Amino acid sequence: ASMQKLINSVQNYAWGSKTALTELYGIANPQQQPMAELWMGAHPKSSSRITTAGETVSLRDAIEKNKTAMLGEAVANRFGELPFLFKVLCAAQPLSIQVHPNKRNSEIGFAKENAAGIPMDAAERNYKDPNHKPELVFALTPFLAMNAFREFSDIVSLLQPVAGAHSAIAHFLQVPNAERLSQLFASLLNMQGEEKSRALAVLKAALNSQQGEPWQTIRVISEYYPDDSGLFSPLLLNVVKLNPGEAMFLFAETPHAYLQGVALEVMANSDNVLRAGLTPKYIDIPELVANVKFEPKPAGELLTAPVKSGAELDFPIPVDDFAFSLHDLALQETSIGQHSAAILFCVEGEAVLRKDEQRLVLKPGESAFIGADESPVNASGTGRLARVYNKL
Ligand SMILES: [Zn+2]
Repeated sequence: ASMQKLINSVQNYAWGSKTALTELYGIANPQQQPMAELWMGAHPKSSSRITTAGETVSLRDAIEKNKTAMLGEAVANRFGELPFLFKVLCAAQPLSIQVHPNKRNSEIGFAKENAAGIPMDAAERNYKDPNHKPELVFALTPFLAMNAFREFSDIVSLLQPVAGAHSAIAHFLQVPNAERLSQLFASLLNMQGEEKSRALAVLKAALNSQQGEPWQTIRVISEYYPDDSGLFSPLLLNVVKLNPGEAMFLFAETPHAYLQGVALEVMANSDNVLRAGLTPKYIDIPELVANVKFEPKPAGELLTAPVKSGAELDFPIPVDDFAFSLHDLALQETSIGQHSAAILFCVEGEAVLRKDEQRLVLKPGESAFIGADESPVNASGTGRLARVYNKL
């Protein structure tokens, strides 16, 4: 069929919302499982599925038999597969701080782990691609997060109340530069026993005499990671609240975290992750440090600025891998065309999609796959349609 309603995986990771997807989209959850992620794509560990005409088949399997017709010649020749995973994330808990290594260091890490024969899907495994994979997050409900290091004077101002927590903090305050920020970071991560509890106790005292942000975020996080050096991170990293509709592109070598809410996320199937706190897992600190750019990002540069053309709101991404756009539906049809495969996801309202004689309804939280050889489709309705595709 021209258009293909997707049967999508729900990953029930422990940190998921028992309710969000049900509330938002009317997805059934009788057993009240935590629903962390809704997957839309062709990931080899849990592909989306389509219905033959009336049996269900893997979308990954269907692409593989029909690569050029389904992906477009461009995508088939650049990547050889669907180059994106599209997700709905429901953080009912705050998640680990993460860094994605750059291209050079990803190749090395990918090769190091492969030389040691670590299976691609082991917990030990941190590098699943030789490349640096980009990542876009797009807020569906108010979405709390950290992203990148704050401006140095901003960090100074935030550390003053906790100056006595660790000498590495005092060191930074004296000369607040990139180098000492690096030593401060590593030092917090490596605190042990009574050194760590000493620093935690200073921070806790502070929480009792400081108001608003990012103190309030630390208070929230501490309910889940009360014994984590990561509690110091909102003093170092930018605490952002995305409103519905806003987006952030996550650069390499830049610590970030998802703390609360529901969001769309676009990524590769395979990425590389170094953990930088808010985790019980062991961290290789020198490696982490070697993969971090200790460079402030001013607040005004956090959100990717969309570009509106007609009914199309594009979110420009400095990568060839995937593109992201939001389409305002109206009752009069507009044309949604691309040179590649595309996944269409109704954000809100309701979409009618038309292809010649075929028509297909998406209520909020539902998605269809459009093979390259089937563009364009006509869309009408109310609310908003989200599209992941490829511009090449
Ligand atoms: Zn990430």
